[PDB]
Amino acid sequence: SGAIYVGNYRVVNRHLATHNDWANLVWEDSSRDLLVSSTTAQGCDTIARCDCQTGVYYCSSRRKHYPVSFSKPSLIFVEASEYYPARYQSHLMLAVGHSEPGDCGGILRCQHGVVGIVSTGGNGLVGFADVRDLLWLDE
Ligand SMILES: COc1cccc(Cl)c1CC(=O)N1C[C@H](C(N)=O)C[C@H](C(=O)NC2CC2)C1
Ligand SMILES: [Zn+2]
Repeated sequence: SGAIYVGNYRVVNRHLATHNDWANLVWEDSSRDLLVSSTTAQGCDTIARCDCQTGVYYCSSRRKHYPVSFSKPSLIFVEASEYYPARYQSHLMLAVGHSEPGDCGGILRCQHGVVGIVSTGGNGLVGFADVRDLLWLDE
């Protein structure tokens, strides 16, 4: 679990969105595993606007942050799950690192701010849903 709080927006994994997130829906994209809902309180985070390929992510299954090298946002085949059929997930960045299903929502950050959130993983891999292209989050 985990979310990004920027301005009056809350960004979460679409598969983990609550009834309240859907009741206050701003935007969602099943192909990216992202959902954005509106909030009444001002958010704590800054979004990176960069092309960094190194950063640090929080891994809740180890209670630790790990430094990673990650690929550029791209279309990656993701296996079938309880929430989605076998499909290509877009704007996904892969890295070598530990992750478990419950790590989804852990934030990936670089020196410029929030890059994305954990969305996929397996066998010593971790995938992050990019948010740097969502310029409207800053206004
Ligand atoms: C960090 O995730 C993992 C890490 C290690 C191994 C594995 Cl199988 C995962 C899990 C993974 O890849 N998905 C990705 C998927 C998607 N974004 O399309 C959403 C999936 C889902 O339905 N989760 C709910 C709790 C059961 C979980
Ligand atoms: Zn950066």
